Amino acid sequence: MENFPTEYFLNTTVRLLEYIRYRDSNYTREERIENLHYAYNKAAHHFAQPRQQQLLKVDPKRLQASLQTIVGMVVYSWAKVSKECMADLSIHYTYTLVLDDSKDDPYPTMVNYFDDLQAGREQAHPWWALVNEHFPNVLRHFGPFCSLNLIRSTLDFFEGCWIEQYNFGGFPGSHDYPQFLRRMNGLGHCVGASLWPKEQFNERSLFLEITSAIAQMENWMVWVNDLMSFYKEFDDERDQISLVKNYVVSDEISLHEALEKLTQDTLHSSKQMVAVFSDKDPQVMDTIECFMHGYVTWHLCDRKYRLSEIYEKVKEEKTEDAQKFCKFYEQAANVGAVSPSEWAYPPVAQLANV
Ligand SMILES: [Mg+2]
Repeated sequence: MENFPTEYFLNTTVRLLEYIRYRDSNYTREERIENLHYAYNKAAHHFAQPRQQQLLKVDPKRLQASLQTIVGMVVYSWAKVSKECMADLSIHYTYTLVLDDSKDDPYPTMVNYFDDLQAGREQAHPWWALVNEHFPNVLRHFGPFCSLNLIRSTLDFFEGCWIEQYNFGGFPGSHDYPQFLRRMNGLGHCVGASLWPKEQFNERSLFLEITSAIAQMENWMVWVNDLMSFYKEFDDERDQISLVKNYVVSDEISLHEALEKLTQDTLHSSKQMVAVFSDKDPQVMDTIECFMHGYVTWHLCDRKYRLSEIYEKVKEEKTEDAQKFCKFYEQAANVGAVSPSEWAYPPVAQLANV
């Protein structure tokens, strides 16, 4: 397919939004902006500190771009958590996003990882040094079980990045590779457990639902992301590996077949998500429904995924899908589309220079 599956894409997206029950929220734009700025402001000051500035080797521009995409992701999806929680999660997920930027071999700095860890010595790898120092600010919002999940997933993520450094799409015939890697760097368990602050949820009382939420949320979150990202990544000769591209290489199937597989998982995942949590604790179903919706809004509104382009193409096309799509889009935009100038300021560099 030298061309983007525009039709096919539009279809599944609508089906997906329908399945999850994509609709309006009592989360106003004035509320969204309130939070966006709160989160961004705390994070910005954090990354602007000299220590963070030294140890984190990231280009100023990308750091700004990353922080902004992450604050957005967090505020729009963790709708029911506190302002401080959105902020702290924003800092954590910004660190993770930034690590996918390093080309640097982890190996030499990981040689004494466990011995330093057990001894309480600052880690050799600067990233760990920063993240582990910051971690308590995130972990304070959760109980021990949810905390353990955040810790593991982040550790899993670190290995994932390491593996990704080899741009390996898996050996042909290695069917278990693709999902193995995707889970490794999807932060699924991190996301899943960070949805339940101990301030508004009892980890022990809701242990079974939380666990189930983590288990199911992990795959939904990553597959929805892989799907929504399929468009930007299509003509990106720079991005060589991805769940879909890897299915292709490892499963030895066509890109169509691979994209096919993703869609079946995504939709089935959606259907089962609702099936399971509808009749459960209302507060749980609420956090979950909001995350799914917010997560979708975010993808549709953040420039990174460039979905606006797909809009301004089928904008006046008159097929069923086409319209149901554009309708959903505009819905998002209403509370989603927000000029950065309304919340993301001043730039991190400016704060860093002061
Ligand atoms: Mg990729």
